[PDB]
Amino acid sequence: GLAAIEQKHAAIKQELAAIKQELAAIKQELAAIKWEG
Amino acid sequence: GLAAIEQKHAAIKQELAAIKQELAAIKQELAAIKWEG
Amino acid sequence: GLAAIEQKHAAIKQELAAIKQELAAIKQELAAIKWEG
Amino acid sequence: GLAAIEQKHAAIKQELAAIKQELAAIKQELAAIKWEG
Ligand SMILES: [Cu+2]
Repeated sequence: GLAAIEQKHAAIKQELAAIKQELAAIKQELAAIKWEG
Repeated sequence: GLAAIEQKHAAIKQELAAIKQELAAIKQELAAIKWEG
Repeated sequence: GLAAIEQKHAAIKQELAAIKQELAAIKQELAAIKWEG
Repeated sequence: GLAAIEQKHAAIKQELAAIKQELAAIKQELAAIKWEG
């Protein structure tokens, strides 16, 4: 019921936060590559 | 339940938007790398 | 309710599929940058 | 309940996993760029 839905929504949100963090890291790495190259 | 199916998905909506912004930022860096050849 | 849940889940899926597609485009652009250097 | 909600969020789980795979792929390209300087 609600509780199972709430768990899945929480798991989704966590995975999305992880994706955003990984993207922010990739962006910073590209800024580094831009300056060295 | 209605709250969760809209708000909670509310959290998911906001993380999706954050990811889309990061993707736009990454594309900006790639364009700048490609510009400098 | 049911079709409305299906609405938000379809909207999420579509945004996720768009994110995945832009990432696969980003991977290709990086692979080219790699093969240039 | 905790039966119908599964297939409900299955498409999203699969997209998340596909996104995570593309992130891994992007990081592979970034590591190879960094390797060659
Ligand atoms: Cu949901």
